[PDB]
Amino acid sequence: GMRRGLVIVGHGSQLNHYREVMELHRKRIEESGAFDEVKIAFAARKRRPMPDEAIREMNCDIIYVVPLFISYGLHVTEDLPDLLGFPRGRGIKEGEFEGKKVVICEPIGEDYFVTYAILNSVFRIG
Amino acid sequence: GMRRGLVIVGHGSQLNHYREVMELHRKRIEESGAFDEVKIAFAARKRRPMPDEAIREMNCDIIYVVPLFISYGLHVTEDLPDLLGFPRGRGIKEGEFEGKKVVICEPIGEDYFVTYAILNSVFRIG
Repeated sequence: GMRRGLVIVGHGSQLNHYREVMELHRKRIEESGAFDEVKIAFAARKRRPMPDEAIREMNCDIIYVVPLFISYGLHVTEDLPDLLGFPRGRGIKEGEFEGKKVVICEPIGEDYFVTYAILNSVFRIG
Repeated sequence: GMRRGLVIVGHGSQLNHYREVMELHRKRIEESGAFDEVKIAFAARKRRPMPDEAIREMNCDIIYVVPLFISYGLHVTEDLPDLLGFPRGRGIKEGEFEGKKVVICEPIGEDYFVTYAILNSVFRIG
């Protein structure tokens, strides 16, 4: 019967446009219907919600956690897994949090879609 | 007769995987043939090359400068234009540097391709 959620995870920036860009993706994805619930969270102290707080609040059966990061920085290999009780390091990680299935995905930076975002900053199609 | 170049501009991170991701995009784009010359540069003191140094070295007639940034941080609205002698703030900027036509493009963060990079971290197509 699986309800599927997505948590998009950023860093500690409190620049207003950073928050607005995270929300822009979250809203676009929510509207798409690709998932049952889409939330943003931050892998940083004194920011809210943190990824553990966001997953606790979500009633989905399986939750994918995507690091909105260009590179494998310490937020991705250490902080985000520590906060969720998951193994440190790189790669996809499957596990549980409070009975919920959770899959921590890879950061987005090496995707061909980031290569194409770079080209589209020039081409401006769409 | 225009030779066209691309400079992909990052921040001051010296994490090795950050450098490797910038090179990954640079190489993919070079191989594509989309431009005559593709270089990386960094909008940060004590990093090399800076965007002014990279544009001086390039013999292209027109050079597009793409900020590999999620948001309009100070690197994008202040540092990168200061280094090139261009107006501060947001948006596309057309101008010259040492006789070369230079267009500073918008950061990549709001592109639909970043939305799709986020989905593809889940879907892993390709």
